[PDB]
Amino acid sequence: DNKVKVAELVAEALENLGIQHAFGIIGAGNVHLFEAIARRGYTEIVCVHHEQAACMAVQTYYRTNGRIAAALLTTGAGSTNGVTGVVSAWADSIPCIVIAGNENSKFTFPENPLRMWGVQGYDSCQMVERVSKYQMRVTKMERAVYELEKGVHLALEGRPGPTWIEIPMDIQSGRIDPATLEHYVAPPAPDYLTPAVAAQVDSVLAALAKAERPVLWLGNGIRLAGGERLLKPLLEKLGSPALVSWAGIDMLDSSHPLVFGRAGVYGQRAANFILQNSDYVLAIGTRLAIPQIGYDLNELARLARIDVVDIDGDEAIKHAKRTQENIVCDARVFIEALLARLNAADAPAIASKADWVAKCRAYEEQFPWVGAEHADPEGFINSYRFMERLNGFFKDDQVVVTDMGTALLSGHQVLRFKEGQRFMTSTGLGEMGYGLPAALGVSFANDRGEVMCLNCDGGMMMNLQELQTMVHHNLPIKLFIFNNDGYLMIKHTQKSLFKSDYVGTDRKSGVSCPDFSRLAAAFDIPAYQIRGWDECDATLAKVQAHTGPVICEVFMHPQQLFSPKLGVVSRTLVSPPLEDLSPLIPRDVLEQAMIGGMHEKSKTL
Amino acid sequence: DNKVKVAELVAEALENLGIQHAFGIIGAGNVHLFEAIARRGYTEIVCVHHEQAACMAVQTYYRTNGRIAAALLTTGAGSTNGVTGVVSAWADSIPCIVIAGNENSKFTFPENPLRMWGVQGYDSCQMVERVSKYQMRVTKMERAVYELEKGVHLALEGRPGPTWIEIPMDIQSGRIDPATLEHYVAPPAPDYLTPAVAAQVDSVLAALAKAERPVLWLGNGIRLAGGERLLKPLLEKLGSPALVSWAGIDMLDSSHPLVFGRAGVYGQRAANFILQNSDYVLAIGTRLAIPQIGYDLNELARLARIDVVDIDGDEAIKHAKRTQENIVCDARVFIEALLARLNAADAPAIASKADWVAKCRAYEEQFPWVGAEHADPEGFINSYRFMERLNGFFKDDQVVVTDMGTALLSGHQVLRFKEGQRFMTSTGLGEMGYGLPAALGVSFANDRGEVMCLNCDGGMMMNLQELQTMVHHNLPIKLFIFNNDGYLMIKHTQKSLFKSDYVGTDRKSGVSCPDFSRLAAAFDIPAYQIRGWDECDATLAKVQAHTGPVICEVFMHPQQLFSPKLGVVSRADGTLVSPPLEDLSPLIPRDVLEQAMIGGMHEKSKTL
Ligand SMILES: Cc1cc2nc3c(=O)[nH]c(=O)nc-3n(C[C@H](O)[C@H](O)[C@H](O)COP(=O)(O)OP(=O)(O)OC[C@H]3O[C@@H](n4cnc5c(N)ncnc54)[C@H](O)[C@@H]3O)c2cc1C
Ligand SMILES: Cc1cc2nc3c(=O)[nH]c(=O)nc-3n(C[C@H](O)[C@H](O)[C@H](O)COP(=O)(O)OP(=O)(O)OC[C@H]3O[C@@H](n4cnc5c(N)ncnc54)[C@H](O)[C@@H]3O)c2cc1C
Ligand SMILES: Cc1ncc(C[n+]2c([C@@](C)(O)C(=O)O)sc(CCOP(=O)(O)OP(=O)(O)O)c2C)c(N)n1
Ligand SMILES: Cc1ncc(C[n+]2c([C@@](C)(O)C(=O)O)sc(CCOP(=O)(O)OP(=O)(O)O)c2C)c(N)n1
Ligand SMILES: [Mg+2]
Ligand SMILES: [Mg+2]
Repeated sequence: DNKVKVAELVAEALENLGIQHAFGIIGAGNVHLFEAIARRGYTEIVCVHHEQAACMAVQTYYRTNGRIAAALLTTGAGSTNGVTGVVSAWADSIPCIVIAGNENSKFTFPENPLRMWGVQGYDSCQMVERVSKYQMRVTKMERAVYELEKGVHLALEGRPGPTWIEIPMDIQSGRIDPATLEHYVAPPAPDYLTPAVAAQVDSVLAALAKAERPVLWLGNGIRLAGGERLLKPLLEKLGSPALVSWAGIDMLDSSHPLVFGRAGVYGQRAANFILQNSDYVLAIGTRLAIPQIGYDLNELARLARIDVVDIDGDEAIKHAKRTQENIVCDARVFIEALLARLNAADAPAIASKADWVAKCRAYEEQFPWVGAEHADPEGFINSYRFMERLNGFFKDDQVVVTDMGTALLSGHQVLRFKEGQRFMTSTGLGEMGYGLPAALGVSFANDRGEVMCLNCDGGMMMNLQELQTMVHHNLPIKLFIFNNDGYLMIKHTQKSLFKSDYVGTDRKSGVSCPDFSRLAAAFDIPAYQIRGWDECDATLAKVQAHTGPVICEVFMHPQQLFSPKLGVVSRTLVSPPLEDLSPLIPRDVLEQAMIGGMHEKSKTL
Repeated sequence: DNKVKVAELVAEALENLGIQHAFGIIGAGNVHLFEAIARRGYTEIVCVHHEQAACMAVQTYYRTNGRIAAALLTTGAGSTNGVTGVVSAWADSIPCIVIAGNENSKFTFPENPLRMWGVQGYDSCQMVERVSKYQMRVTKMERAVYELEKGVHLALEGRPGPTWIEIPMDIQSGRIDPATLEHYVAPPAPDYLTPAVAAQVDSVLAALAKAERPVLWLGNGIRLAGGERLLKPLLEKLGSPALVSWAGIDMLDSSHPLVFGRAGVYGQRAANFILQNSDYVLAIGTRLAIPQIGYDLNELARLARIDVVDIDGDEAIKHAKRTQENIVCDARVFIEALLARLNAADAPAIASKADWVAKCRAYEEQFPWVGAEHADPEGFINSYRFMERLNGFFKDDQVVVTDMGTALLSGHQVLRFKEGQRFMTSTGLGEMGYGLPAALGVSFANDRGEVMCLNCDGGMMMNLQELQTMVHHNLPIKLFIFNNDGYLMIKHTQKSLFKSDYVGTDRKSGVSCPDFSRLAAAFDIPAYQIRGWDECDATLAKVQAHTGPVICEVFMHPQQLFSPKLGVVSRADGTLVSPPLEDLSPLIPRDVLEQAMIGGMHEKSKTL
């Protein structure tokens, strides 16, 4: 008998695909796959306590060293519990593969008239049909490996994202002759550099050469394309300033002479003035999302031509009313072509941007990222200043992941990163409870390495249960929890709208959180507190020195403002242009800051 | 100048619909609805810490007192987080309504070529298309209330289920002349009792009058139809023994002289023998799911005719190869129709079933629910024996919810209930982490009332965050946690399949759980531990006496068997036989099985 169990061929296929880690929860629907994978000993199965955490962990796992991980979900609630993680990978263009079990294949077909399949199954492929790149239900044993190979390829192809492969129970346990396995062969990669795309590169170079105040907007699509190592030669060979999106912060040293921060709705004052006063904007590998460009294209860089580079055609033209050259090309290939034309013997002459570069620096001097607006309040540490202090304790290869809330905003508006350091979170979907699972994925991607997790009192609750996963594997995760009596981010929203008592956002309005230090002791986790500046530096040094997991509660003002921020101002109400962040600077100052004078909307504020 | 905010109209609608509780989490996508509901003060918003818990709590909220609740979710992950709750209410035919916000309506159209809508939005309606009864996105302000009234009616009509109404932000904050508000008029309620169905009731009454060994199988569909009070007079009038489905345990007093327990793959030995030796089976409001009838229809009640009553046409005929009368009718309407024909003048004479009833009681004397197979394993408390002991501490108005695992299996195989007591869980989907959200639903339904939650160390983790919601509202939830070093249910599964070391099921194999008494202290929750019989009664009396939340860890053997269980029997050379439904493991001696089966035992059981 030359037949082999399908589950064992699946485990073999995982090793040949380089998948060394799998996150998930066991159940009757995937018990065969757990056994075959565990007995083969190549892929380590990380058991979590909510499938949601499994489909989030696989994202930051890949982002760390570029190796895809698998989420291993069982029938029914095992598959539904993973859907949030699938969407956040879909929204952030992060490749991963879900392997979901299900009832016996005799029940699994859409035409089944009953509400549910078999005992507790459903059509998991239909549920993620609009939030994944590919879904398939293996119905023939001989195709199980075919679909896993295809599932992985489509996840990494083009615009990356999650794929969903469902293998019914009886397909896992069947037996076939290994020579009857079908294998998927990937088609040749597309050659983006066509004559058309070449003429677009030539147009960009022309504009770059002539532009007096250029600004490059660089995004995580460059890293997904594997070209972030070309950014230093490119910036210095152009001499042009550069902004980085929140997702692409770690692609360049925040202290590089030509990198001037991050702009947007929660941008940095210095970075917004840089973008809004430019005469040419080249977006590479950045989605130009609403939090990046505001709420009106006619107010975005009103003196500048805007070109875009993006591997997704639909994302590349979504601003075609405002943009000029919409380049559908891989970010790396595009940067190589642009460098190839800069290094050519017949390269055009690049006019000097020295005055512009000098004006950008002046912007950063007039508007420091942590400024007078961030003063401490009434017996509390200002979360922005704490981030500046905490920044001084990063290790040379530090990795930081954040949840939403204070950690997300204070983090991305302040923290600086060097080469070798990483910054990760989920911004496409922006879901609470992404922090802890994000740390798991990084830690396992670096052989149970260290990860700093900037979290919040609210977001900690969504996936609280993953503290047990953390202690179980003794993961060196340094977990900072910003306590502020509930949903501080929503507090500011409902106050701006209604200017009345809080509703469902603090302890008095129905939302409370536990004492996370008492909780840490229950999990055998060493806990600390930071309430003032006296014990700060000594506390930070001890947290960073621990070998295992640590919790460190950071208490802030229950109503601290998030600023700078592009908010609505009451003149009637007005939505100011991108440059006029709140709290509002004096008009005469803004007038001098704007090359062509302030926007009509600002004059009356 | 004479316009009202749409959100304020929605808040007004919820009061007119009698929705007094709404579970959810706030966010940009539904901040206007939170405001408007709270200002009006009619509907209490309960804030949970994972949207999944809001979509589970609305379920057991309804089943308690028959009042629907809302789930209030927000854009993006606020909606995706609730899907699991939607699917369990879909699988258990439990009504409820989800009101989910979303990005501005100019982004929310399926033709949008981008991966996501606006900032963080998606088509929340498409994602639940196949696991909910109705989904609609409100795109005109004037129909916002129309779709809520429609959603609540569709959730409650026919076979109840969840409905999903999505309202973009800008629709919530919009303002309209209230005169322009459209309202939903429900179509006329169907008349199930047509001449064709009336003829099927006659056929059933003919079979019941003639049958010598009849068995009624009563399910939660009866409760959902509002006809549970008709059961006691029906069984007594017919003199027919009756079984109850796991979900419908609390419809009849378990000690009623004609109620003989629960059958299935995890059924009681006596219940299975009663089912498999009958000559007529009348199933009313029960789905006859795989865990109830086994894996072969041809092996189910091999001496009986089987009739089925169910309001879902698709469920009523799914066993049509084997069943005879497939009656598509509301359960209460059917029972009322059968009671009218029973009490009529021309009602046929009901042949005596006294001998069958006696044989049903001999079965229960021969096979008690807690028997020798439930012996304490080597210095531990057997969960089945703990459930029997725990049963005697139930209050008169006790409500018991369970999670999966030991709480589910040992609870539904041992626990007995009387009128006034309720038993709830999620059996359709069978998701871990249902216990705590369930106890919230019941507690708020009964105005912060007391609830006993039978939970497990593994299942406690899926929604551990809801211990905070329990403390924040001082809900008198009595939380029992069965500790057994991980996923005991799965240990048996992989052991029967692979007969090797555990994988992903206990601490040694990658799955551990915290000390829940030490967490309890962290949440300011009193906690007890029951490791042996010696201190057991004194603890249980303490737990029941508490006025606020309490935790009690119950320690069992990390490899205790779950029995009786219809399970596979394996052989040395790789052979395995799936025995018939009556032949539950651990297998009883063949000579005793032969005498218990009327036509002798099944061929499969002879060589076992
Ligand atoms: C409350 C909030 C506030 C925010 N504020 C800001 C802010 O002030 N400033 C800011 O910059 N961001 C901000 N963000 C984040 C921002 O809105 C986006 O979520 C994202 O982080 C922008 O960075 P990105 O374009 O690199 O990421 P992504 O949105 O993931 O962009 C990746 C893009 O690259 C493309 N791509 C993928 N692979 C390739 C490839 N191989 N070749 C070429 N292109 C490829 C993708 O198609 C996509 O268009 C905020 C988010 C939130 C939730
Ligand atoms: C591991 C496991 C083991 C189990 N073991 C057993 C076991 O041994 N024995 C057992 O009995 N159960 C068992 N169950 C539960 C069983 O499989 C079902 O999930 C269910 O609990 C059986 O009860 P029910 O048919 O009343 O519930 P449901 O499945 O909810 O049945 C409701 C039915 O009534 C219909 N209905 C709804 N409203 C109306 C109305 N107004 N009028 C008429 N009909 C209506 C519905 O369409 C549906 O068909 C087990 C579950 C699990 C997860
Ligand atoms: C799962 C889930 N539920 C709700 C939300 C909505 N939501 C937010 C956003 C970013 O999505 C938003 O509305 O802008 S922000 C937010 C509050 C976060 O509170 P935390 O205590 O975690 O952080 P702080 O705001 O720093 O106190 C919530 C509930 C969300 N993002 N994810
Ligand atoms: C969310 C989720 N994830 C996985 C499962 C699978 N699953 C079960 C079933 C019932 O679905 C099954 O497969 O039969 S049972 C089960 C183990 C539950 O372990 P617990 O420690 O809670 O209970 P005991 O088994 O009594 O120890 C798991 C993981 C599940 N039910 N729900
Ligand atoms: Mg908070
Ligand atoms: Mg367990």
